[PDB]
Amino acid sequence: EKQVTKVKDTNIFPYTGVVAFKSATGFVVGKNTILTNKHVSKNYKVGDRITAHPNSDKGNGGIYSIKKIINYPGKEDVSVIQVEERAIERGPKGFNFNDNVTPFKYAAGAKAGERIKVIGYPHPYKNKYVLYESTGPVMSVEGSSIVYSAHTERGNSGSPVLNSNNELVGIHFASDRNAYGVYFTPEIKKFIAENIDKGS
Repeated sequence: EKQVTKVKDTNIFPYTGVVAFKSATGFVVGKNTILTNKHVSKNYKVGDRITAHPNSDKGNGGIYSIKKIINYPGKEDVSVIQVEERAIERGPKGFNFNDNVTPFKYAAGAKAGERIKVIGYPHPYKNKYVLYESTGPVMSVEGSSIVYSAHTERGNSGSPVLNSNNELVGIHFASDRNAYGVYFTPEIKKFIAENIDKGS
């Protein structure tokens, strides 16, 4: 069964793991490091900004500059984004990005029939950067592909796909018939871990 709900407060976990681009979503995976789709990252450049868990104009975890973009070498629609650690506009917990957000942890796996949740910014221009959460069942898990029946829209590109314990099963990339995400295989997890910013 499927449920879609506007999120009231984004400054609580798991919403504190999600970020907004102007046009799409991303989420935090490590030190100064976010994940989005390659079709999102190609529209941005070093110097462009992301906002940590905005709730329209009611408050957020800060504004951060993109300092590096690393596209997954395989065909999977995944991109790693590193941000400058010191915010352009401070969040409530100081200038440090890592003090204002919460990275997501990975689920051990996923299976057909399990309930997942997609959290992101659907039609962010129209909705004014309001977070929505959308739940539904996993239809199949095959290699780097996870298919689920949950409502998604434009703007949801780059949203985390979470299990019931707020752990990552994938990253959303395509709507509609079912929704498609990239399942975190060892090769993709290896790519992400290798490109998490070490810092200075």
